[PDB]
Amino acid sequence: GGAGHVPEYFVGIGTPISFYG
Repeated sequence: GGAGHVPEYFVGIGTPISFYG
């Protein structure tokens, strides 16, 4: 739910388009 180093949500192809911190 943001941007950083730790990924938040991943899409179908296990690709994260959001991070946390």
